[PDB]
Amino acid sequence: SHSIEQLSINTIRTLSIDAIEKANSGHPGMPMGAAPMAYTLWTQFMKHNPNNPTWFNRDRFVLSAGHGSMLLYSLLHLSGYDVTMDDLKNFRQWGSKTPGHPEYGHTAGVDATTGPLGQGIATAVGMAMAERHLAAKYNRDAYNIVDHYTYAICGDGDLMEGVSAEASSLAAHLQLGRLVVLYDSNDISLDGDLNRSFSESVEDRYKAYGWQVIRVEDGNDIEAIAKAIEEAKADEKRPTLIEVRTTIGFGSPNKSGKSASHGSPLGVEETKLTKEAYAWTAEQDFHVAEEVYENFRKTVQDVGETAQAEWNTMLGEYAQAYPELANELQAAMNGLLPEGWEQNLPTYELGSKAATRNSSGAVINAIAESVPSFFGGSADLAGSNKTYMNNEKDFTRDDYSGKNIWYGVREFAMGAAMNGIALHGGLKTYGGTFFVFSDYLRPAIRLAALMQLPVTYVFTHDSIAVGEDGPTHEPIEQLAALRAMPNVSVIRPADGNESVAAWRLALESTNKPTALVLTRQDLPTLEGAKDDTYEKVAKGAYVVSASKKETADVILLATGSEVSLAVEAQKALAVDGVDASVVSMPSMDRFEAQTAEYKESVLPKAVTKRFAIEMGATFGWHRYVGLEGDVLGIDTFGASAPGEKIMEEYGFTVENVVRKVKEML
Amino acid sequence: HSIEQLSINTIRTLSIDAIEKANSGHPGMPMGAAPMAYTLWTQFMKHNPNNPTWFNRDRFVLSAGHGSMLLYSLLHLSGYDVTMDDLKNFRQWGSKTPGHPEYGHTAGVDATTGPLGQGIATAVGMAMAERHLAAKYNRDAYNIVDHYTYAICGDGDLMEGVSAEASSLAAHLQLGRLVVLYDSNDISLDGDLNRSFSESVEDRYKAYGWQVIRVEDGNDIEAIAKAIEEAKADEKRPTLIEVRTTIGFGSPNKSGKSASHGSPLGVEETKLTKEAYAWTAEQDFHVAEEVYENFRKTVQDVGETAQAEWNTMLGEYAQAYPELANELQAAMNGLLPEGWEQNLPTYELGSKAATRNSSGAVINAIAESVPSFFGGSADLAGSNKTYMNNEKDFTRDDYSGKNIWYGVREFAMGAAMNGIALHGGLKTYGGTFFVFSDYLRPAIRLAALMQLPVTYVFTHDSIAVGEDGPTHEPIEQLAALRAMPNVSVIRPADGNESVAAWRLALESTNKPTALVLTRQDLPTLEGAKDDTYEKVAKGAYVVSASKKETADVILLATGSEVSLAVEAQKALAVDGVDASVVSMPSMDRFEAQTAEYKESVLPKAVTKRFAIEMGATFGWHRYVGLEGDVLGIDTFGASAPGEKIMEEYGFTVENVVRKVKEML
Ligand SMILES: Cc1ncc(C[n+]2csc(CCOP(=O)(O)OP(=O)(O)O)c2C)c(N)n1
Ligand SMILES: Cc1ncc(C[n+]2csc(CCOP(=O)(O)OP(=O)(O)O)c2C)c(N)n1
Ligand SMILES: [Mg+2]
Repeated sequence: SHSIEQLSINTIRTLSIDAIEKANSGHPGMPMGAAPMAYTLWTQFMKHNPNNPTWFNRDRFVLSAGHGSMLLYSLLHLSGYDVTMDDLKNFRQWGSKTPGHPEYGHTAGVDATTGPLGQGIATAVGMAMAERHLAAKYNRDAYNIVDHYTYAICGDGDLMEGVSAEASSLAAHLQLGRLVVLYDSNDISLDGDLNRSFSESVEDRYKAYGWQVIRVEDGNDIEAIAKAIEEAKADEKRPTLIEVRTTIGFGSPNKSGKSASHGSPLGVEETKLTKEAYAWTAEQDFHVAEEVYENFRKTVQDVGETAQAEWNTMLGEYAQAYPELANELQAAMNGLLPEGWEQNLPTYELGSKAATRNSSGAVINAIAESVPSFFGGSADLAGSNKTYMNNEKDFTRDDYSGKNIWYGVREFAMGAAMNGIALHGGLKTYGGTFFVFSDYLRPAIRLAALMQLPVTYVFTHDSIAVGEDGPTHEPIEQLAALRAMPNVSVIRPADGNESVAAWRLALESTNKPTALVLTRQDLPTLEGAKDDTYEKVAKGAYVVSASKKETADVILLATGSEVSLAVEAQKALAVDGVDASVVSMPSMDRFEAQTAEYKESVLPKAVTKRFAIEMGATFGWHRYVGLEGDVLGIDTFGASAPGEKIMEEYGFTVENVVRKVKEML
Repeated sequence: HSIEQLSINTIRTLSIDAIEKANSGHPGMPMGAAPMAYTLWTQFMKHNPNNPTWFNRDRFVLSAGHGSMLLYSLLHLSGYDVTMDDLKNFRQWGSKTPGHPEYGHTAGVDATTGPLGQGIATAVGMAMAERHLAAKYNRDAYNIVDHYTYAICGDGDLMEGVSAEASSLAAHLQLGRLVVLYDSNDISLDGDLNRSFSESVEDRYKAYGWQVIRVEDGNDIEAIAKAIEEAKADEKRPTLIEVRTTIGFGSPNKSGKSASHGSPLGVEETKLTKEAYAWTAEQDFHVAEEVYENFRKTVQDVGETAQAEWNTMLGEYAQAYPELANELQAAMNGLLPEGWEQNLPTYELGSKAATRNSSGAVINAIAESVPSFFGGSADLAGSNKTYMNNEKDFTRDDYSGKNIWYGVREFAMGAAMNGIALHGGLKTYGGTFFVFSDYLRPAIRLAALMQLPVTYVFTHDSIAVGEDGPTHEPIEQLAALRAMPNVSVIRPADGNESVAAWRLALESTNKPTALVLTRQDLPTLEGAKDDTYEKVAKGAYVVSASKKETADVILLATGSEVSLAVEAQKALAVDGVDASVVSMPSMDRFEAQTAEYKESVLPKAVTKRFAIEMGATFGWHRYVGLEGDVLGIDTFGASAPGEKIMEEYGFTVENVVRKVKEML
């Protein structure tokens, strides 16, 4: 065809190919197969403004098949987003705006970081949830202030991953009809023909969840794809999967339809044969005709600027009609917590006892009253995790204004949805499960950390104290596994007051996820934690119980439920003439950020007798106790028995702490 | 009423009484599932309570692990080594009846469960092993390996992504000997299933390619028996039998409510329930002799007979195929063939190899010399170098193939590997990029807990991966596994270390081994060349000695950073600093050595210690102490040629030297 549409589509293909050739690295097959569908979505259906890529009401887009990144970068560049030709010529290079997989925060117009398969779809589900929640909270009368779609492109690999199955079940249950996923269905995986590992009916599975499924038989037919997208948008009650049958590496005589086109450059000669197949006559690489830029200018820039202008005008009128509502929305879009929200938070008195899951619950209910942007839930453990907002309604297909989310037994989808909710903007979000099952959502926590998303995890039942449910349900290594990960704050509060401070720090976060590690069992309120708690916990470690002498005989370090044990041990040590300091370390990461002077004041370099106590793996503790110190931890799995019995047998008693401290002196 | 109904109500009352006594546990599912489970156990399953490890028994996985009293009741009543006193010690310290089923702890328990989703996926792995072994060993009418794999699961299992992955895989492989009974009761832990779950499970399973059979009344054992018969008759598709039950059936006030899921019924409710069953036994934990006799006839005698017939056939088979039979006997016992290691490669000085490639060379050497080897990759065979080039693919058309194509299903691969190892007869491995070890982490955890000697081939271990960028570059993955109890983590420094590491992985009997391997070529190290197996077996060793008996500094490194450390040693010597270099391929193996050995490697008198590893610094202070330092990476990576990232992140001789001098 000689149409401008076909030329634009082939420009996307050749730009992707040429950038991959020049990098000598990347994935050309999918941009070649998927260019027509993506072009159709991008220029004929999506509402977006290249000049304002963070427009709050733009249609969102997730490239779940992140390896196809050049498809996205081509579209951004061609459309007038701030991705330049020189940027494309630096694909996969040090410090470029065009990294091998899409990275939120590094490239204008990229809505989510993808690459790990499956998560893109689950993240988009979260964005769609956020859109409906915000629309229900803020829209009034004729002011459809929040009103947009959520689009994704995925491939076969995405649909094999369990996290996409979870997310797709959840999305159908919530009737998220503004979620539309285009599935690049090309019968090919990295290792070879898809039929060597996969033969299910994706269409029937999705209908079984409750999705609308539309098939496009010829992926090069943009009229068919446009009809499908129009059909998807007219269905209001079901999320839609459009299965678009394409040829991977379309155009390549020798690589099309083969896994060879998936994951490395076509090569010099194959590239020429491919351009020949496209009737692409340009002799120079990275060629774009001005009329292609003009095509995108009319269909994307002009349309998106008009849409944004009309939205801005409406927002002005909305703000006149509903000043307080509009003001709350502006604050939420900007991630601002209401002045004084924290004055609402609880305080635990001396001589009181409370599990930190319960103080966490009390805090969640205090936040729900004072922070209108709060939105979250649990993976089918609301009662156990204590995450429920008792004065709020449930988020359901029938009431999107409800704040309580029922994720079901879907930890990984929850973790990814939370990222989508945070990416959308407007909401402060959290999700709960047992700490032991944090492992189920680990890859999504890793994406939150990389994307710098201030989500909050409520991880309860943090130790062998869990008791009867046994070793499959008792965390051991989970703390270390999170503490080692870049850009994740891990806070394990020692009592009710430390937990209030920990939640405060989680809610105030702007650039990193925060994992709150909480007990099933009641903890006593600590005298040393009671005053100035927020400032103490903010330091990460502090002296919870001072020694009598300026220079201690020994320093006891402990976290969470072990701080009370360490304090009891300090008392018993003092009877025997050993003068111990006790340090509560609710957060190693926050402590490490403190000044050398502060750290020296808590852990003086002159005191080398140091004993750490924590019901979790010993891994990582020698950073603080050193070669001459010691650690009472747990480096085996747990047991099935009443929790107090296990704790006793595993050595978490005053008598045992005292003995081990003396052996070390 | 019938002896069947009596036996069933006995299962129900024993479960309730044991949970009452423990004041802990989940009674609802035992109550609802007792009839279906009784039917399976006594009418279809072939098993010998007297010999619970019989190699050709039908395997059983209670995927809904919280219903554990259901299993303990059946085991006890059937004559397995689970006593009445054991039942009376449900959930107590040291008992044989822990809150969730624990393989290796309790006679007759085939798999540890509790983490939802994984039971089903583990069962898929057991089914794969059964067909692979059948294809390899059966000849003519000697069906030596010929049994079923059954599981019971609930709604929670079927919401988890891992069960979805595993079911897609099981249908693709046409595992018709896998039969899953789905206790479908409309309730999850937090209340009505319809608060979070409304999909058609039956239609989803049909879409995968499973046979699906509905039983409308979970109390109708004749209908349940018909469904299982129909399941067994269908040889090409795995079967899901959706059994519609009432959770906590029999309880006037808790039946059909989440209230019966996870707490004891309570004293008063237990009476009302027992009244509902027309159960008139005045004493707790009561079993009529006629119930024991029912199980003796339908389970013990049947299973004894089946095992004896199997023994007879095995003997006859061995006369016709002595080599095969000897091989099977050794494999069932986890024995590796005498001299199998003579076959392994050796890397000469002056040669270069990526450790993924040396791993692939070893994989192909093992395939030749160890007949029990069986494994694959999660759609990364080409990149992980896991493929056995002289072997066929494991498919629906040829179960004898050794190369498994797991597809993009890391978690199900991990759980399937556990099932393969549980079955017995096979040494198994699975590969993916190390960065995606995170996707199968909960299955690694169950391998460690169950003590299964599976092997993970984790390639592309660091920022050296390069252009694919930070989502594909491991940072914290080493620490995250090193911290886990009972997991061996080995990061070989060159081709020879990798050969030794594979040998240690294959020889394992009681813990999983993670092999951490490079995309990029590494040089062969002089100090690793001789006695490599014994050196790597120690976990850490001096790869390049200092000149003096007491070094000025110790450089510690692992994997790809050992060559850098040796280079740095050379540079330091020129400036009058005498360094010792220690290669630490495995922290866990070093930790297991004597204090005497450790002192020989990291003498306490040398406190100037500097560790180098392209990963998180977390954990290194165990070795470098408060006075030492570490050059690691505590941020995410970047998209660029791998050598550029390595330079920018400070992994150069010049920077190592600079920093070492700084702490002197
Ligand atoms: C969780 C995860 N596992 C494995 C991979 C490696 N990987 C990237 S693409 C792919 C298979 C190709 O998927 P598909 O989208 O079907 O390929 P296409 O036809 O789109 O090129 C694999 C195994 C990954 N990126 N993420
Ligand atoms: C991975 C994981 N997440 C969460 C849990 C906690 N949990 C156990 S059962 C359950 C609800 C599942 O209900 P189902 O298995 O259908 O119970 P039934 O009605 O069969 O008793 C939850 C959230 C778990 N065991 N594993
Ligand atoms: Mg594909």
